[PDB]
Amino acid sequence: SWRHLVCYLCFYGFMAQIRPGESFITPYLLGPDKQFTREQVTNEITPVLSYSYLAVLVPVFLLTDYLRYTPVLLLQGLSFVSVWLLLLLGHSVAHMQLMELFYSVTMAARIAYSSYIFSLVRPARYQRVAGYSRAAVLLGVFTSSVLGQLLVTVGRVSFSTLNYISLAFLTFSVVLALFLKRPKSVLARMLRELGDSLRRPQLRLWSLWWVFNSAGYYLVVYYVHILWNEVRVYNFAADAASTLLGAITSFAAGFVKIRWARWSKLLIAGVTATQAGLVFLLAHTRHPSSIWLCYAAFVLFRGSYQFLVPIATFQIASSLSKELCALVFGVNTFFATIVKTIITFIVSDVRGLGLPVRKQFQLYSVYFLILSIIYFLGAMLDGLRH
Ligand SMILES: Cc1ncc(C[n+]2csc(CCOP(=O)(O)OP(=O)(O)O)c2C)c(N)n1
Repeated sequence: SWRHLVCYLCFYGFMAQIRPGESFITPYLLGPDKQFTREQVTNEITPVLSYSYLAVLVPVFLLTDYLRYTPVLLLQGLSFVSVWLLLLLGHSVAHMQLMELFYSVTMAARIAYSSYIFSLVRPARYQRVAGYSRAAVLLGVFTSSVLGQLLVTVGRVSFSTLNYISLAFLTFSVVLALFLKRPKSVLARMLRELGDSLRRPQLRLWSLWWVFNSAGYYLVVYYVHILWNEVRVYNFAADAASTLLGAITSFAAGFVKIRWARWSKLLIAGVTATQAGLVFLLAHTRHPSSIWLCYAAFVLFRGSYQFLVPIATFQIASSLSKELCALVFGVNTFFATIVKTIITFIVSDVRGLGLPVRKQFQLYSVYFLILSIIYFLGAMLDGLRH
């Protein structure tokens, strides 16, 4: 129980994120084995992920609290396995949409893991465990991407073989999830407790942070590969180093000692202001001998956000005097994606304000600046109301 509760939980998080084939799904689909064209992949596969993620996220946070966070973690493991089973056995676009549907389920089930670590350990160690699990999750993402590239670049093994390596690892993650300790109108009660909990000032500040800052962070991270492509060993190294830096900063967030009643709004504003300038750095820089600076801007931006996520998870869980840690996590992830979709519609899509990728980032930079000013203002009014 001593070693089991914390070390094994981080070990599961580290090994659940081991996916050599996750970053090479599209090239594997667009390959000699499966013989799929770009139009089928772009128009029939990727949109299914977007729609199914929203339709699966809504039930996932309602059920993970009641069914406890073990079956959903076990469901996440099984759902991931069926994704690669359909990848290695699929022949038509129908199989690919089903595996994209299963893939969307898996991304909806990561809120269960984040809340699971909070139900396992006493509230005293909420901050340290939050830093540990996020560090373990990001260390898994980093070592999955690096081992994924190494097997394909310095290694000569085919995509099908590389996907087999993921399948064996993913089965191991399923086995690991099978030994996780399960902690010991209904809809009206949880919604009523949702409103009562949101009345607290600490959770409300961080929940609003989750909705908006994560939407901006995901917008930057999602519209970053295209931005570099619009301008192949270097666009991964930034991704690999960004996840590594996020792991270190998330690990360091479980050891920071800050009085989370007076310097909470200021810390959010300081990080958001840093991200606002950093995103602007990624945008307004186009010199050929300046791409290294752009990657340097990206890694710290990823680290700055991933530094505050364990803090946000720790504060929300500590401010929730109920077993509703997952429901708030799901609601914030629900609204963050909705806000992310809304900004994409206005800033990127033609029916709204059509801009090229360069113009989008400066729009995202001012979006962060508005967010930073709001938190800076929010801290000042809280400060004058000492
Ligand atoms: C067809 C297809 N299915 C799945 C993927 C993988 N995928 C789609 S959305 C997504 C999440 C975006 O990752 P990111 O924002 O970098 O994650 P984080 O750093 O927050 O863990 C991933 C991994 C893909 N590229 N293509």
